[PDB]
Amino acid sequence: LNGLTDRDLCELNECPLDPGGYFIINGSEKVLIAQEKMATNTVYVFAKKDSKYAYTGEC
DNA sequence: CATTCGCTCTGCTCCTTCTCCCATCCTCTCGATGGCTATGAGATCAACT
Repeated sequence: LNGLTDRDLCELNECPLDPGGYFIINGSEKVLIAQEKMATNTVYVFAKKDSKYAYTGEC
């Protein structure tokens, strides 16, 4: 469907307004949800009220 | 004979360990699980006479 015009999409029975951005697995439309993670390669200093370390710096 | 010394016996902290628990009811969709071929010997007793 890449670069097709609205007329070409309609000829393929696709919807011009459909954004894409999903997969088809066994006929089911599957979307991937973005996962938050802590950023890499950055020094963070943290502390906790009830552990054997005063401060910890993690990378 | 008045210590004194040494030895046994509590019992008071401070871990480590480990076990337990985390609102009620209701609806829907979706993925997965989902298990030889065949020829022989040979024991049983259901069942004929």
